[PDB]
Amino acid sequence: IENIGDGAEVVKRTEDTSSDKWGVTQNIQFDFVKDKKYNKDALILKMQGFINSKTTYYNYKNTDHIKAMRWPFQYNIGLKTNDPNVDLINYLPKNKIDSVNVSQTLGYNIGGNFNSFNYSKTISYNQQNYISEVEHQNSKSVQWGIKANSFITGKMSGHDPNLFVGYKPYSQNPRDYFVPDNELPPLVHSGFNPSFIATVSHEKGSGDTSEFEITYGRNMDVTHATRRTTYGNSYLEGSRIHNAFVNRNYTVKYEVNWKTHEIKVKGHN
Amino acid sequence: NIENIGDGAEVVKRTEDTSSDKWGVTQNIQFDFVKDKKYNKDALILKMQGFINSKTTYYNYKNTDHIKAMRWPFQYNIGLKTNDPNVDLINYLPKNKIDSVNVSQTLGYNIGGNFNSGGSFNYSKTISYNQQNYISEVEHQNSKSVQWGIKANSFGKMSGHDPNLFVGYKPYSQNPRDYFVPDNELPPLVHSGFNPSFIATVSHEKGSGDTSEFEITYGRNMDVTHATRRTTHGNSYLEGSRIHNAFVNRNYTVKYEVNWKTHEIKVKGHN
Amino acid sequence: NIENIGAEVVKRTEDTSSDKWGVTQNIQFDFVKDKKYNKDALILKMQGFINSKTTYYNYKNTDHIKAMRWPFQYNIGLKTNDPNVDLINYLPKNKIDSVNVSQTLGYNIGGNFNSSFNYSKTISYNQQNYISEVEHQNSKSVQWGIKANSFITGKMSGHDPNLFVGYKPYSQNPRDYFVPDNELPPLVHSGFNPSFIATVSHEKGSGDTSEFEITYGRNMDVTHATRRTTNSYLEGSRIHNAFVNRNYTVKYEVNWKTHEIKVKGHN
Amino acid sequence: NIENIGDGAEVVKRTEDTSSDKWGVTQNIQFDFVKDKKYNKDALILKMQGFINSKTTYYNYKNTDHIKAMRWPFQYNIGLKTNDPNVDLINYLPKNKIDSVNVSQTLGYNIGGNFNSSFNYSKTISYNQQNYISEVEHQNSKSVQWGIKANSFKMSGHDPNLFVGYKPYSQNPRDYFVPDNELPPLVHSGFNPSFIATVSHEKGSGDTSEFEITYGRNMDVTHATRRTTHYGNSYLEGSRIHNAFVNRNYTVKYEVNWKTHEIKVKGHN
Repeated sequence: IENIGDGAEVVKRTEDTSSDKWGVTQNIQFDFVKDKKYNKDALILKMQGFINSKTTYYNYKNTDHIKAMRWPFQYNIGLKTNDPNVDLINYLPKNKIDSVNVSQTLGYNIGGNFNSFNYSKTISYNQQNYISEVEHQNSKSVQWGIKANSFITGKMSGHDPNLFVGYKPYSQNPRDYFVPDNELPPLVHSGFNPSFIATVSHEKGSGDTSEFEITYGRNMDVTHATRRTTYGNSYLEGSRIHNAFVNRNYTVKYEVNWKTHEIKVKGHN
Repeated sequence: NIENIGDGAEVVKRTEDTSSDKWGVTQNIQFDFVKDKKYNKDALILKMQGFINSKTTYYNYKNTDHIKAMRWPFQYNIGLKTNDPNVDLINYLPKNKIDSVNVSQTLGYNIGGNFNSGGSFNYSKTISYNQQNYISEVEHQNSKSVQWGIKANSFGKMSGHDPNLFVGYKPYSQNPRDYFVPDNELPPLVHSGFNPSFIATVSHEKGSGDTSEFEITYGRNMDVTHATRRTTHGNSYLEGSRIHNAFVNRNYTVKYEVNWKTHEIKVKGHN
Repeated sequence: NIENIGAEVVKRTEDTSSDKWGVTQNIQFDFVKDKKYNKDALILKMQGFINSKTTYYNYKNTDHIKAMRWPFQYNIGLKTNDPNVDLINYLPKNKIDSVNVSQTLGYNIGGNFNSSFNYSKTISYNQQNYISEVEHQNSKSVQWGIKANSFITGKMSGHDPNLFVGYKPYSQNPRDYFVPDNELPPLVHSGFNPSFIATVSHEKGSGDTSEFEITYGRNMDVTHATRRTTNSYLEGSRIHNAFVNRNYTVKYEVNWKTHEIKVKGHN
Repeated sequence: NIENIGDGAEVVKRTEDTSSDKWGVTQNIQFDFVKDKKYNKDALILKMQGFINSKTTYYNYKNTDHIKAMRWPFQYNIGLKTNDPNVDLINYLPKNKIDSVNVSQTLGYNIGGNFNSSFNYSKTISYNQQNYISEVEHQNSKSVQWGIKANSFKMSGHDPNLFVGYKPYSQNPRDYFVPDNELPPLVHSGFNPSFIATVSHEKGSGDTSEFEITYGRNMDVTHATRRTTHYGNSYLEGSRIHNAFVNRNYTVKYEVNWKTHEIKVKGHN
């Protein structure tokens, strides 16, 4: 509990949920804004945690010269509620952004005014080579996509068939058919450390509970590197299956109590 | 009537005019549906006009001849609401607190579901109303509604809360009207009524249902000013006292059902 | 002209035009008077009009090459030299290509600007086919560029050599060598009606006066349409940035004490 | 020393340590120049550390034996400013009102002139302020001044009886006030500042800028007066002289060279 002014106060709550099935950890912060001078209950949701890239390398069937790399072309971050009295009033990042680092602040001033300060929260996350953009949003939900944008190798786009293709056509090790980790962005060799914010208002006295579903996941692409022999000189050529495995998402359902400020994990997949 | 607004987009127009003697309110509503093959949702621009009688009255206080009353509209209410979860409020005018004698704004629409307020627009809609001595501001709003309040603001200078506001000059008259200032000294919103001109724009997710109910409310909050005769140690004068928010939400509410496919408008009911 | 918002906003205004540059600067100076704010605040709403000055003419003494000089970009800038003044906000802040640009600046007692308020100021302008973006800004200035962006003819960028090229290769009228007005966006056939905001703070008591220079202008491109005989037709070439910074600058002096505005000069 | 933080970006480090026996304060400043071709401005991150003695003293009131005094630091002052018009203050930490016992935050930098409050370069602050509260008292494009004042001890830092002792007949003024073991470090010892401010400078506009850094205190005086309900039964009552000694500060002027990176101490008071 933090006093941020006369009559104003922020009740803070948190929840940590992880899944070995999806390779994801959801660290959610629930900051309730109790302000006598605000005609609505307000909750600031800061969504952090980790989404494993689950990048995998493997031989293609029983061949010797075709090997594969399954990697995250896009990371999914989503928040929604079905509570009729709940409205999504702001979210960060709001616009398309490609900065290696995404740092933004949300400010709050007594009287019920947010500025996307008596209280303030911030988000900070890296997306090297990737780009963030809200794919969908309305009064009940917001969905972000953080996808493969541009790579420096010349320069390559996230759709280039030869993206990530390696330099050892004769190696029998699948990992060698693709570029080494030191040449890959963190979102590919390790994963994504999301930092997002969503503020929702709730009509005072319309009901003590609201359920929010927060989804973290990824869409995987498959890059096949095939050995081509010239002069005898050999090299690897890439081909791709785009959106090979989409929406591999971890979803958690949280029920918040506006009166008591209790947080309850209703379920997850 | 249907209007071509360019680029395979059009606007279907509908209007409903409902009046209530009980409330002394006339709701003249315009329904403009925006059909844009380039906008992934249905859209409707609602323009709310009509009239709300001030219903200002004067009367004597019980069993006395030196205390008289003026019951008048301290605030006019204009509200729009819907319970359709498939509908989201896009915009509304006026959006911010505004005290100018005349409120004139424009709603513009550009292909692609682009609405803006404050020949470049594919379609436009305007609002215009007077509120001399009053001030407009949104009382409450969310994804499903918007409520405006047009209240007594400033009238030497006097605020809408000054207890001596409107106190007259005839302390010996038996006519309650003589205890308050003459009509020529009252702004139109007090001696006659209010001529609202508001707009709200909403979107509707397609294929989610062909119907939505919208509840539009027009009304007033009345204050009572009591003028009491006072006499010095021989001349007499009147002194005011107030019962603020004496009669709140004296409103006329009409429930309109809209059909997003046929663009039919039906009055489901009213109070 | 004073609005009560224990705080108030003192409103002032100036209108200055130039037949030399074909510009009218309509500036609103809203002084924020709030005891709970440790600084003087001035909200500048910059409106007016910048004539497009689009012109059509023959190229030298030929009869088959005609030209169109038009505004590739409109310039809007604000700057102050007063070291006690800081530009604290401005709208629009980010790059935007919306046909219409409308935003609001909210103010709440205590020196809280949201780029429900005690006072608000809004901006609204149309820029069909053009795009707005801040080219430079610091604590003392801010400069906007509203340039030719994308056009639906197919589609052409603001840099396409054939943009605006007409349909009448044999007409002797230079206007006919280019598309008619109905096919032209307002920023080309008429001009620009700016609506920009900038809020500046001034250190209390450090000096009763501050000078602000506001610049409205345009950068002009020239498109030459040359008749080519195949049925004949017109082909376009371009001199980009043919006439840059044709700007009208007006210097305004403000008095934080009396709220008196003075036009100290202009070009 | 010099450090590489990325392609075409490095950080030049310089330090200065100046003390004043008179003011009882030491300024340990860190000057990190950020050189990045991907950034069109000269940047400097200043980390201000050192020590400010509380200079807490105890004494008797003139010609009396029942009124004694405690002169202590109600607030510590930390400030930085410059007169160079080519310099703009871009960030400072801590930025918002904060009362946590410890204050730890980080300033992250990313190539291209990107500051965050994961990074090509990083700088952090950490200081304790038990019983006190930090807040920026004034700031603009040329300066920032922090105030670290007495907040809560249960009574406020404005309570006239704050620190009043228990020995109403002792002849030692120290005995008229609570013992050190009952006082927070910022009162009986001093303050260990840890603040950061980042400024920019338009390249080629000048090679030098003068920066004045200020460390000091605002002292309050608490007078404890013996009160006697009846012969032999007494206690001490406090009264305050708030803002008794304001701006008891040690100000040093540092001239930095944006090209050569040399730091010069032009002077101090």
